[PDB]
Amino acid sequence: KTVVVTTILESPYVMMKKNHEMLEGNERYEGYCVDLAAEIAKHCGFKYKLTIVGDGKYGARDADTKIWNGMVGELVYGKADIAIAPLTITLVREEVIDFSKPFMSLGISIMIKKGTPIESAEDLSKQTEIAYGTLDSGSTKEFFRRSKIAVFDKMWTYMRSAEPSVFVRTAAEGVARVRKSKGKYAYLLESTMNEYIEQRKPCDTMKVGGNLDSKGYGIATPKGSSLGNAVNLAVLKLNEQGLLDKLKNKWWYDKGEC
Amino acid sequence: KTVVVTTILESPYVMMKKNHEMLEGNERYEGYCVDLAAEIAKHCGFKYKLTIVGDGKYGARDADTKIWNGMVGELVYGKADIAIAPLTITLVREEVIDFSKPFMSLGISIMIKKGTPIESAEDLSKQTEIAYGTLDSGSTKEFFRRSKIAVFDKMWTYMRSAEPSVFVRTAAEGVARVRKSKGKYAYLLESTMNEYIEQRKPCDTMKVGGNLDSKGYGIATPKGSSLGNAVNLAVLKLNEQGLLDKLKNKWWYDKGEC
Ligand SMILES: N[C@@H](Cn1oc(=O)[nH]c1=O)C(=O)O
Ligand SMILES: N[C@@H](Cn1oc(=O)[nH]c1=O)C(=O)O
Repeated sequence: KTVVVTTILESPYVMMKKNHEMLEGNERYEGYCVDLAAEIAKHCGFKYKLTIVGDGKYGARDADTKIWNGMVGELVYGKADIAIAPLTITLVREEVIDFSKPFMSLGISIMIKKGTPIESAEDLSKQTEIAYGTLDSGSTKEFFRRSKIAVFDKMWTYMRSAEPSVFVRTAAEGVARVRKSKGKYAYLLESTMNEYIEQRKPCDTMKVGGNLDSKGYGIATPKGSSLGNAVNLAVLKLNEQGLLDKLKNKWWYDKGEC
Repeated sequence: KTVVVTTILESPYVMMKKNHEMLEGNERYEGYCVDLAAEIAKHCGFKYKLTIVGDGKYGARDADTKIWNGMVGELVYGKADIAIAPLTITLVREEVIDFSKPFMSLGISIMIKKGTPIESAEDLSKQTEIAYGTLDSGSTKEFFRRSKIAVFDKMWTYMRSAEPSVFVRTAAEGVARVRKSKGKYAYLLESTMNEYIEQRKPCDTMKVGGNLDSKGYGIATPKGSSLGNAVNLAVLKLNEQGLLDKLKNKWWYDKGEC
C-alpha cells in the first residue's frame, strides 16, 4: 500500500541534499525524478517511499545466469512497485516490465575533456590514443554490444577487449575519468547527463557529435501492475501542462554555472 | 484478418507516387509511414491494407457532439485496425486508443516565409501584421486551446477570433499559405514537417524558434486490441536496430533539394 519507488543516484535526477545526514525519508533527496515522483504521487493519489537501488545499477540480464540486476531486477523480483529514474525504454526491458510513455527524450552522446581532438564516434573508432568507454549494466553498453553499424561494431570490439577496463560502475566515475585523464579518456553517455555536466563547475567538459540514437526514459512498473495505467496518464498530463518542461529547466538550465 | 491500416496524406510520411493513377492497392503510396507499415507487418506477420482516412483528419472530439473524427475516430468506431501515421500521442487520445512507444520525437514549431521578422512565439504574440495559425482537428490546435502559458494563451485568444480564419484543413494548405502570403502568414506545425519542407523546392521557408513542446508519434490501435503488444515490440526493435534512423534519413535528408 505505501508505494516502493526504486531510483538511482544520478545527478540531476536524484541527488543527496546538502544536510542529508540530518534528514529522514524522502527528504534526504532532491532532483528532477524526486520532484516527478511527487507530481506522479499527487496525480495518482498514492503515498510512497524513495529507495536507492541496492546494487547501484540500471538493469541488465546476465547472459550467463539469466538474472535481471538493477532497478529492472527490483521490479522483476517484486522488490519495488515503481521505478522513477532516468531509465531507458528498451525492447529487452519492455519484454519484462511495463513503461510509461517517455517523460524525456535523449540519445547516446560523447563527453570529452575540453580540447580533445574528437568530433564524432567515427573519430573515436579511427584511433587508439584516446580510450573510450561506457557504464556497466545500462542501455549504452548494450547499444554497442548489439550494434551491426560498422563504426559502432568497431568501437564495441575495441571496448570489450581494452586494458585497463574502459567501463565504469557509475556515470560519476565516467565523468571524473574524462576530467582526470587529460583528454585520454572520452565517455559514452546519454545526452541529458552530458548536457547537465557541461553546465557544471569546473566547466572542463563538452558534448561533441550528434546523438548516436533516439530514445526515451519511462516510468517502469512490474509487468501487469495496476499502477501503470494511471502513471502513464500522469506523465502525458504533466508533459501537456508544461510541468516536465519547467522541471527540466529547474534541474538543467537554472542549475547552470558555465 | 487482413489488417486495415488508416493513414493520412502528409509528406513525407504518405504520398501519392508519381504513376499512382496506374497503380493498385498499397502500391499507390510511398513515404516514411508506407515503409514503416511494411516493416511492422514483416515483424508482426500480418497482411494489410493501406487506407487514407475518410475525412482527411488526425483526430478531435467534438466538444459538442462528443464524437471522435479522423484516424482516431476510425480506430474508435472500429473502421480501421491500426493507424500508421504522424499521429501525436496525447492524453485525451490515450484515454480512447492504444499507442506504441514513439517512433519519432518532435515538438510544435513556427514556419515562416524567408525574411519574416519573427524569431519566436513571443514575437508572434506581440504583433498583428503577421497572421498565424494551425491545422484543424489535430494536436497543435488543442495545444493552443488548453495552454495556460501566458504567451500561448494570448496566441490562442488571437487565433480563435482572427478573421479571415487562420486555421487550415491540411498541412499542405498551411504551407502554401505561408508561401503565398508574402511573409504575412506564419504556420504553427510540428518540427518534423517543418524540417522536411525547409529542405524542399522552392526553398522559401524556414523553421524559427525552439520547439514549443516535446512529444512523440505512436502507432495507434483500438483500446485493448491484440495487435498492440507486437507492434510496440516491433517499433522498439526497429529503433534499436537503426531502421527508423535510416528511414528518417531516406525521407528527409536524401530527399533534400536546398
Ligand atoms: N539510462 C541508462 C543508464 N545509462 O545512463 C547513461 O548515460 N548511459 C547509460 O547506460 C539505462 O537505463 O540503462
Ligand atoms: N500530428 C498531429 C497533426 N498535426 O500535424 C501538425 O504539424 N500539426 C498537427 O496538429 C496530430 O496527431 O494531431
